[PDB]
Amino acid sequence: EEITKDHKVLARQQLQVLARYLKMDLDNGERKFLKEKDTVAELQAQLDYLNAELGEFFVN
Amino acid sequence: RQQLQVLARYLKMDLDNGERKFLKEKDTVAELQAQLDYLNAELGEFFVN
Amino acid sequence: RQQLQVLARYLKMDLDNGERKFLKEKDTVAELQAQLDYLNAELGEFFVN
Repeated sequence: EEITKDHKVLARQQLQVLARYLKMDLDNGERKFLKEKDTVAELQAQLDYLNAELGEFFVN
Repeated sequence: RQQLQVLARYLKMDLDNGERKFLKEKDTVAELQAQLDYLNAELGEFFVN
Repeated sequence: RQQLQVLARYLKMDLDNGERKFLKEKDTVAELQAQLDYLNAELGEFFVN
């Protein structure tokens, strides 16, 4: 199992070198996703406050 | 780029997973924003604030 | 160069071992030369030869 680990580490480092040469950020998508998930929780919190204030019967 | 694609395929790593999740999250945001916008058009800003 | 560095790291090969040893040897040379120079300044060239 260690041989596979060594080869995977080498391949990952080669891919990292290639990405650095290509000037491509591999974590841009995850960064944006995490920002969007935070915006969702903010909006959900606003909606939850309005439903706790007005009630479900009124809001629906 | 093709060499990097080959390496990613060998490593079983999806390079577009983050963008896929980001686009799903952006759609959820617009849904929630639309609900909030309807409630503000119904109650008005003075009441909601 | 970065690809070659990655390959060397995978092969567990030190690329600067030779230069390290060379620099140690050059220092040993200067120590021995200094001893010889002191003995020649003490005895003189006519006696030493």
